[PDB]
Amino acid sequence: HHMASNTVKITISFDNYAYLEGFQTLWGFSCFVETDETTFLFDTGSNGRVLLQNMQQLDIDLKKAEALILSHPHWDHIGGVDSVLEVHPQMHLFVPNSLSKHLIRDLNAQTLGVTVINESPQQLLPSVYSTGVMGDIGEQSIVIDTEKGLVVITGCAHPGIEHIAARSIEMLQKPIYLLMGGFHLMYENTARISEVIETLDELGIQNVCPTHCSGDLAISMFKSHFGDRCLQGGIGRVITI
Amino acid sequence: SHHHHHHMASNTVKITISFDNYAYLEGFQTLWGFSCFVETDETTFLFDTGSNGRVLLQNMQQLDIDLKKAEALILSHPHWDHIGGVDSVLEVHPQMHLFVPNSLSKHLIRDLNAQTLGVTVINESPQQLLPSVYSTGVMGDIGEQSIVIDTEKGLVVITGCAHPGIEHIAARSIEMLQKPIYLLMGGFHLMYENTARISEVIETLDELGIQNVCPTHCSGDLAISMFKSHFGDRCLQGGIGRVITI
Ligand SMILES: [Mn+2]
Ligand SMILES: [Mn+2]
Ligand SMILES: [Mn+2]
Ligand SMILES: [Mn+2]
Repeated sequence: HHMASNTVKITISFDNYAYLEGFQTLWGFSCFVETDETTFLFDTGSNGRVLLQNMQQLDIDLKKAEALILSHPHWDHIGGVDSVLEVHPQMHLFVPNSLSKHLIRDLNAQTLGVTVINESPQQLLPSVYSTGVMGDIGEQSIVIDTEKGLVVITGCAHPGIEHIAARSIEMLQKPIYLLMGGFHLMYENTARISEVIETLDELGIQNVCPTHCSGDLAISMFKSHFGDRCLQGGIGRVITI
Repeated sequence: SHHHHHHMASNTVKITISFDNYAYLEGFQTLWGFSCFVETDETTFLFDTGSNGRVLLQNMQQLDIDLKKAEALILSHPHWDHIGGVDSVLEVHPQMHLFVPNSLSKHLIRDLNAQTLGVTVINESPQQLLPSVYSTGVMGDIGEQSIVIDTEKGLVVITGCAHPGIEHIAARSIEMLQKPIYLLMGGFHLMYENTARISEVIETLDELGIQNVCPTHCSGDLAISMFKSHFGDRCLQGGIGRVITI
C-alpha cells in the first residue's frame, strides 16, 4: 500500500571499479537512475570529461535527465558537475546544505534551480527521497521506493552505512531491498566490518552492492556473507528492481 | 660542449588573470574561484584552475591564451574553486608536470599521476619548482602553498585564497629568497575581517615593504577598498583579463 515505482533501472556510470571492459576507472562515484516516473543523475564522479565519455559508451542519454542530486561536497562526487551542466543545464538540482554558498549561487544562475536539503528528510521526485543531511561532513543519501522494497544509494556514506539504513527504514516503514554505493569501510579492520554486516543483518537488508570507497576487505566479507545477494558493482553495472 | 644554465631571476613576467569573481574586461562570466596564466622568460605555467573548467577554457580562448604552451600546472590548495577545472585542462593538455600540496587526497594524486607527465607533492619545506619559480611549501591547517617568482624587480608572490594568512605568506617568501616583494597578488581571504584587523594586516605588509598589491578573489570588498585607499596606484585592479607585466 505505497506509491512505489514500477521499474527502476540503475546504471553505475563512474566508479573506481570496472564492471565492463572499455572504461577508465577513476576515484569517485556516479550513477544514472531511470524509473517509469523520473530520470536523474546521482553524483558526478571526480572527472566530468571521463563521466561524459563513460555515458556515451553506455548509451546513457544525459539530456533525458530531469534532476541532478549531489550527496556531499567531496571532490570525487562533484568533480563532474561543470561538464554535466554545460551540456544539459535544464535540470533541477538537489544538494546538501554542506555545500558552499558560493557554489550554490553559481549553480542557481546556471540551472532550473537549486533545492538545498537540511537535516529533515524530504521527497525530491516521485518515489525518490533524501535521507536529509547527516553526519558532521553533511551527506545526504537517496531512498527509492519500489514494489520490492526500498533501494538506498549512498556516495561515500560518511555518517555510517548502518545509520543511513535505519534512517531510510524509519522514513517509509518498509524494508530495504538493495543498499548500494560507497560505504567508506576501506580504512576499517575485520572486526569493525563484521559488526556493520551483522547490524545490516538485523535491519533485514536483503541485497547489497558495495562499491566505490567501500574497501577490498569489506567487499570480500560482504560477498562471503551475502553470497548471491551481494551484487558486483563497477562502471557499466546495470541493476533493475 | 657548451654549457647552459637557467637564470636565477626572470627579467620579464606576464600574469594573466583567467578566472575570477571580478571582471576586468567586458564579456566574461565571473564565477567564484581563481586562475592565473604565468609567462616567464624560461617557463609558462597555470596557477590553479577555478571552479569551472569549461568556463576556464572559454576564458582562455577569448584571451588568446594557448593552454598547450604551458609546461606545468600548480595547485594552491584542494578547495573546489581552485581544482574545479583540472580535468578539463588535462584532457586538452595532459603533457604537463604537476605541483600539488600534500593536503590533496592521495586518491586524487594517484589519478593525476596516471594522466600527466607526473605529480610532485610539496610538503612543509619551501621548494623550487621551475626556473625562478618557488613554492612556499604547504602552510596552514588546510595545507596551502603559494608561489614565489624571482624577478629582476623583486619577488612576485601569487596566492590562491591565503588561508594561512597573507602576512605570514609575505614573510615566508621574503625569508625564502632575501629580496623585497615587488607584487603580492591573489585572494587574501580578508572577507569577514573587521576594519581594525585589515588595518593591522595592511601595516604589517607595509613593515615588510610590499611595493604593489593586487587583492582579488576571496579578498573582500571591504579590504579591497581599504587597500586601494592605503596603496593608491600601487594597488592594482584584478579581475578576468587583467594582464600584469613585470
Ligand atoms: Mn566522501
Ligand atoms: Mn567518495
Ligand atoms: Mn580556499
Ligand atoms: Mn578560493
